[PDB]
Amino acid sequence: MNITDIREQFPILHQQVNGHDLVYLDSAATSQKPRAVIETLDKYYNQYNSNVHRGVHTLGTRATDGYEGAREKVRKFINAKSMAEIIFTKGTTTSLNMVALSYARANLKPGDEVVITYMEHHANIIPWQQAVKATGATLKYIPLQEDGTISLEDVRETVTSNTKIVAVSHVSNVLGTVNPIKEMAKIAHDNGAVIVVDGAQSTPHMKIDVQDLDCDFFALSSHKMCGPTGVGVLYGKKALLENMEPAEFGGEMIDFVGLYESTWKELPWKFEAGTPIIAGAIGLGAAIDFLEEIGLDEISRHEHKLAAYALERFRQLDGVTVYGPEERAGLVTFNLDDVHPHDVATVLDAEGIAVRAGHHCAQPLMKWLDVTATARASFYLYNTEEEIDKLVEALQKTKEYFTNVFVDLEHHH
Amino acid sequence: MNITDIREQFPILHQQVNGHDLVYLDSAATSQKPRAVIETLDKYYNQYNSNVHRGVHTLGTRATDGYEGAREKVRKFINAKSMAEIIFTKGTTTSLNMVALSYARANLKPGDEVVITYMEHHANIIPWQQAVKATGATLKYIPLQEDGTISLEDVRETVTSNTKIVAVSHVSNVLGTVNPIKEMAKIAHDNGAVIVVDGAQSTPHMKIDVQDLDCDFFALSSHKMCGPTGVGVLYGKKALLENMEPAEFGGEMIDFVGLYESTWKELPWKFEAGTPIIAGAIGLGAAIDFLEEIGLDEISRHEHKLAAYALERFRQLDGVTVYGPEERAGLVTFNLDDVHPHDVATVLDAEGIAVRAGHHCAQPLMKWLDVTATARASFYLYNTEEEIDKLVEALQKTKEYFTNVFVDLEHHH
Ligand SMILES: Cc1ncc(COP(=O)(O)O)c([C@H]2N[C@@H](C(=O)O)CS2)c1O
Ligand SMILES: Cc1ncc(COP(=O)(O)O)c([C@H]2N[C@@H](C(=O)O)CS2)c1O
Repeated sequence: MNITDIREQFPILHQQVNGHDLVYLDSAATSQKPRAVIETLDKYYNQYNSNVHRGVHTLGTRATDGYEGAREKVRKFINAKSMAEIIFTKGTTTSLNMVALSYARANLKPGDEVVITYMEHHANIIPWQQAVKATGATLKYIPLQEDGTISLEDVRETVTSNTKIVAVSHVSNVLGTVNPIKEMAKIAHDNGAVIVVDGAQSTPHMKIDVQDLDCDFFALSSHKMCGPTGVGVLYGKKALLENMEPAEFGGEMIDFVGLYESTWKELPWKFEAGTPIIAGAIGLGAAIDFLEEIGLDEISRHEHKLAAYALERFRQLDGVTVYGPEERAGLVTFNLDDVHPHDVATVLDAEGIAVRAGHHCAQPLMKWLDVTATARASFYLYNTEEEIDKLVEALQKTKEYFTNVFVDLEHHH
Repeated sequence: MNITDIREQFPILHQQVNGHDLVYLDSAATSQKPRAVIETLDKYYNQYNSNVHRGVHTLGTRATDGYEGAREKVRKFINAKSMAEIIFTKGTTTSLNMVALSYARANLKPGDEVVITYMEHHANIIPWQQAVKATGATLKYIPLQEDGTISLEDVRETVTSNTKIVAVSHVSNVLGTVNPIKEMAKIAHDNGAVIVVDGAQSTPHMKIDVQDLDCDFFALSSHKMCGPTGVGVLYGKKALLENMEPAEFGGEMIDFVGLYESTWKELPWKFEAGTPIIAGAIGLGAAIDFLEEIGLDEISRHEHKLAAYALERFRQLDGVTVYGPEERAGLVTFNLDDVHPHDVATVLDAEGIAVRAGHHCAQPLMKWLDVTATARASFYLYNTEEEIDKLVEALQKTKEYFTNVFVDLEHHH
């Protein structure tokens, strides 16, 4: 895996911000795209765009083969058994809402539980809050250990035979924790529950095998894995999708439409109402071809290296706290002792460095961490150790800068 | 309006299919894109892609300004009063389902009516079928006159003081009828109802002014108006959106998230859950800039010319029936007397000509027309009279070809 050659493929990395080379360390907010993906969208709109399915003309057939071809690339990429289990959506958030609408609201009754965890992103909290309110069921939280991991004993304790759904992040977008999904799916199933896995932050960065995980549903976003924005996937075991009703209705997802009643198409098209995200899904297929050619295991190994290097270099800084476990995905969320993380992010952008500040859509987690906000540097296959040196040098300079503003503000007062 | 110069801007038009120049006459299934739109997506992914809102770094701010800037272009384009009334969705079909979920299901009770029409597309039928079934309300249909238009007396008759929602197409994707939306909105409102307008086929082709129409909601698709796929808009009057709950839940559309309860952001972001369709919405803004520079009124006048020319030349063909009224948008749906429309479409694609065959997602309408399927040629700003001559010449050749296959099949038997 050669990082110079990989970087050459991402035009956006080769520019300056505020007079400094860009150092983009915000791929957990979104990833950048290689020329293979952007040129795939260009070739689609330059050469073969047309609406898909019922192909009667040559560009229609080409577009259709492109769109359904990308469906097959996705199925192979996550090791699903069938294309019928691969639904294109506009993103992880929509995929999780479809499960909460079409599965949870159809299957929960008073006394049923949905169990989630304190580290979940909002997209894997609010749909359940709403679905339990709608059905009179109960929402429960699995507690965290003090390093921000989950113990399977806590899982066993929290999940009961009234639990119908466990929903849990594969990888935390804040802590970098990789959760024990395969063993949690066993506990869910032993209790008569399904497990819903939020794979938004795992799928770009590590190999996903839904047969090995034995997850009932798995949601992911293209924009985080070198693909176009506005596109996602919901995977669900075929036997569960077959018994779920559509979450929206329209053209393309019907078989017969009468004045008052309609019947639906087979899977996966039952869940794809209206003209689909044709260019975006084909560009997500090109992203997958791109990542597979590099190797997901090579990408994970590179990120392990960057994360171990980052945590070590963060520990060399005084006055900095890093949240979450030592063993982790390719991101670091942190605070400088005396500086608001928004000011940290603002100053780092003056040195060309892009990180994020805020709650990262995990308010209950920030509460658990006893903070109101954090800063986050997150990595991907185009980032390097030198970029991490630049970050840790700028955090040092940031600390000195703010301690000097303060020291000299109180020689004023 | 110079059609040579406009055609020069659409790379996809300049190729051959089956050894003939392409003649694309299927823009009602989807439109082709000018270089200004494709190069807008390229510049986004080559230069300033980043996740949007809470901008702390320079590419983030640029992406955010791009995305919210396109929101303002849309508001101005349909003459909405406020950006709070412009919601980005993945397409017309999703926009209409959001109204059926968040407005209709919250506001219908037994004895309430939703009134639609026999010419509606499935996307403006099935969400209502489902919403009335969910609430025990009643669905009614406004009848059509024999030329496929709607009479306002029929509207007055069908809409009553129990009607809460009238939902109706601005322009029919099959008949080419332009419905009297402004006068229908008066009748809805006089009866205490809201009107939901499906503008998928009007917005690309004619000026839309939501203040003049006084529609309560209006839905449209980018892919039909020179923009990227996977993107749409729901407009709704601000006072109605303010009282509607979100149709999906997650990050970005909240203000506070506790363990069990959450509060939502203000409009429009209350309705935009998760990372939005950032590239697609910015490319929809570039499509709008493109169409506005040509002039929507100039585009409508060009299509009036093409439609009047087409209907006249179709009447010169023997054995061909055209459905719908003389005064119409830029499309013609038709059947050849003795040939299935799928075979018509297949043969026309052998001569480079792209049209569609099927029910066009309007099964109740095909039933009303007493046919099982139709063929459809549909026009846009890059099509010419010469392309219409090619179509009518190929339909003539198609008729002779099939009458000769038949004549000589029965000199065999
Ligand atoms: C673990 C996890 N789950 C779900 C989501 C929502 O994904 P989206 O619907 O693509 O915005 C995310 C998103 N979080 C945002 C972030 O971490 O900055 C951008 S992707 C995520 O990280
Ligand atoms: C009048 C009318 N209303 C709603 C839709 C659905 O729009 P989409 O959600 O972009 O597929 C359509 C779609 N009909 C398809 C067609 O006519 O071929 C492609 S756009 C439409 O024409």
